[PDB]
Amino acid sequence: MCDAFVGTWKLVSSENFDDYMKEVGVGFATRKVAGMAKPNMIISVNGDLVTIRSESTFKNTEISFKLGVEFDEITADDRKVKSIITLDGGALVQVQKWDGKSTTIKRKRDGDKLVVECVMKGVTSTRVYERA
Repeated sequence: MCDAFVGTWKLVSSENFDDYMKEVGVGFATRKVAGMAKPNMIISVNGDLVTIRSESTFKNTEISFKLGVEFDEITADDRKVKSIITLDGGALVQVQKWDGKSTTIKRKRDGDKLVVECVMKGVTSTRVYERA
């Protein structure tokens, strides 16, 4: 399950992430620190349970979830959201909802890369990772 995604992934490019975080409502100071962080993303699977960690000097976070089962999450920027993650077309698609708002984070394998596209109200950021 989700075999392709398993690994340790290091950030290699980031496009439009500051504007994405502005749209989400992340504060100035936090955007500054989060933008200069170069997180590793560590994805593992155990039976039907998927775990994603994001590790950086900014913060360490971890979510554990089942596909297609809504779960509560505190994000790196301290939002309390309801999240649902699904496998569609080989991409892992995460929707976060809070306070009448919504954002989508898509993680797709493209060659030897993991491409992460984050969208909120038509503002899109793209972050590309490769295996560490």
